[PDB]
This record gives sequence, structure tokens and C-alpha cells, in this order.
Amino acid sequence: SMSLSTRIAPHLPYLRRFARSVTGSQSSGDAYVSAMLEALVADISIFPRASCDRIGTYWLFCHLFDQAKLSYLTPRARQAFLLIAVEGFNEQEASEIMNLDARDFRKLLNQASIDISQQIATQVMIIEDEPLIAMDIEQMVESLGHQVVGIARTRKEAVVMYHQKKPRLILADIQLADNSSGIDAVNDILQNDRIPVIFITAFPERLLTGERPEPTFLVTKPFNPDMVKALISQALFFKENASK
Repeated sequence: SMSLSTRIAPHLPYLRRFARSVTGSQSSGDAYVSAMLEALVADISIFPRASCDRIGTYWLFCHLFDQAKLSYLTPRARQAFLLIAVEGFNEQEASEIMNLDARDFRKLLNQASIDISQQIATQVMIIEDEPLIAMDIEQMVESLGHQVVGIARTRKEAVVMYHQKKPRLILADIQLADNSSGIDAVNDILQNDRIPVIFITAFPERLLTGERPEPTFLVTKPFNPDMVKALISQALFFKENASK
């Protein structure tokens, strides 16, 4: 109940999502989460005893790896927007996580909003069979300034549409009509093509165990524009730095 592991274990799945979103890969993101657990073993008292379990876990993760530091991979401004838009913390929770005053944290969100607005708009292909979901994500992507080149509903459509339209980013549901894997479909479609993919699921924790190959970016349905905006922004940032 008070057991230190039981306070931390339920929050590791979502912490890997934050780690993957900040590092750019499962291998790098999951590695930081494991290193955090090793750090806690060396000195168990580094965990905050009066914080809420989830806030203490994220605070510790940022405390160990951000004063290769996290800021070298994703600037703190964009980390601040990730904590709100993806990890679901409020402004004070995230400020406590990043150990900052409200004035310094609000300045980070504005800088993050500036950096994203300077990003070049991309062409997005959506793989989604449910119309209400495809309608929603298509409207959100275009509202953020990006272009939706097509919506594939089945794997067969997606193979045709991908080679026909050659998108620069893919938003794909993990499950399709016949319970077929959207993850397998994207993998078969891309082959060695290095195209950023963001997967949509109602249960992201199932792909955040760290026990097997898992996606880097997970949009949670029900989603909201901030979540999609941040994850698209991060996918484009890592792709740009890799190409340059």
C-alpha cells in the first residue's frame, strides 16, 4: 500500500510515453525509465514522501535526467507542453515536476507555442476505419495547419494510398475493422521507409510495457488538439534533426 514499488509501478507505463516522446525512440525512452529505477535502488529516499505518487515519479525522472540530459534531446519548453498536452498534468503539477515557478513555466509554454508555429506544415495520411474518429482527427490535423492527403480505412487501401500519395507522416489506429493490426499494416507498408508514425489507441498502457517492441508516439483516444499537436510536433522535430 505504502510500498514504494506499488506507489511507482502503476505510473511507469505513462512515464515511458513521456520518455519516448522526449527521447524519440522506445529504446532510448525505456532506457531512461529503467535507469530511474536503478537510481531509486541506490538511494530509496530520493523519492518524495509527501508528493502524490504520479507527480513524484515524473518529478524524479526529470530531477535525475534534466539537472545526456533531457534538454539536449527535447528543449524544456516542449517538455513543458508535453506534460500538459500528452501526460495530462495541470500547470502547477507540471511546474512542480519541472521544479519551476509559475512565471518560468508559463514562459516555457509560450516558447513551445512559438517553436511549433515555426515548424513547416506536413502531409498526413490517416489510417482509421471508424468514421467519427477519422472525421475528428482529420479536422484536428488540418486545424493545426497540416494537410491530410487521404484517409485509409483498410490495410489494402493503406498500401495503395501510401504509395500513391507518399505522405510525410502517418496517423494510424492500432486496430482496424477485422481486428487486424494497424501496427503490422504500417510496418508492412513502410518497410525501411523512415516515416514518422503516431498510433491511436484507447489503451496506450498496453503498448508501454517496455517488454517488447512498442511504438514511440501514442495518441490516446479520446484525443484533443493539444495532444495531437504536441506529438506531431515532436515527430517532425526528430525527423528534421535526423535528416540534417
